[PDB]
Amino acid sequence: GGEAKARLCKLCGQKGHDERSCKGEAKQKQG
Ligand SMILES: [Zn+2]
Repeated sequence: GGEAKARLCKLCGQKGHDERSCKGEAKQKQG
């Protein structure tokens, strides 16, 4: 069941949530 317009997570690749809501804030630093 599901009456909502939303595609699978682009970072998790699962059904239920999305990348926009997924925590996509990683530390991008050289070291
Ligand atoms: Zn995700």
